[PDB]
Amino acid sequence: EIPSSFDSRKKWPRCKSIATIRDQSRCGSCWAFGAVEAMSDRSCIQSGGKQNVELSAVDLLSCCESCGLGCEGGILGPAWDYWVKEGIVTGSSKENHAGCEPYPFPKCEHHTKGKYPPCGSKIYKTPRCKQTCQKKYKTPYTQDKHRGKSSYNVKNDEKAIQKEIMKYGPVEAGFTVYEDFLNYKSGIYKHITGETLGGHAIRIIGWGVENKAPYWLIANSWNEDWGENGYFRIVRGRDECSIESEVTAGRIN
Ligand SMILES: *[C@@H](C(=O)N[C@H](C(=O)N1CCC[C@H]1C(=O)O)[C@@H](C)CC)[C@H](O)C(=O)NCCC
Repeated sequence: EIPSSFDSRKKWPRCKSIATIRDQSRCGSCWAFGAVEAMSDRSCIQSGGKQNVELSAVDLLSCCESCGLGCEGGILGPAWDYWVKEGIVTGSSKENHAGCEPYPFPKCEHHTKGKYPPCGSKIYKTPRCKQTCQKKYKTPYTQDKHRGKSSYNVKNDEKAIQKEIMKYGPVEAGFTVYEDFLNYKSGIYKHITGETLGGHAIRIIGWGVENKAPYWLIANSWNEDWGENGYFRIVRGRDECSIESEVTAGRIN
């Protein structure tokens, strides 16, 4: 039976990644962020907390040849296939500089007010695939790789998505991003105004209902100043902006 609400941060609080919001910076790497966040969560959840890792967004973004155009956007299935086949090393944000390959780009404000420099309009070029851990990290790159066993698309059915998240952990999901999404501050989003800006990829961590209105609870990769402390909610059950139609995940065992 599916509960009225679910929050992965509450089910698996030993796994620090689940409540961590990241910042993709001035790069169209949402595809890689939703992937390594949900892979970090699932590596911990599915290993009973043995793997406590923050997986490197830059390793996936820079080294997966089949995942698309890097800082110009990517593709979800091949990202999870790369995790299964090649694996991904560890790496934190630029500012924290922990792990094998921390992210090279700084935090910035994405279409919203706050204390970080504005992201502005320029996009960085995709970083090179360097295959080298930072000097202080004393595991060689190939030996820091964490690999999945399987990956898959989740059925485009609300209950199937809920069951998947509650049993196996947060999922990555794509949706169509329209101009009014870049004005989101709080609440339950639905597309009302603006034209399409293409696809966006995020991490669904749970669901809930407020004033009879059902929603998905989602982490964006635009830092903690955007939205509801980095999260947003979106209508659930009506394939709003195709949110139930592009769900991808995988398992380590
Ligand atoms: C998703 C992605 O990264 N989208 C972009 C984005 O979020 N950016 C680009 C610059 C910084 C950040 C921003 O706008 O603040 C942008 C196109 C959203 C409007 C990426 O394009 C992707 O991989 N999409 C396909 C997912 C299946």
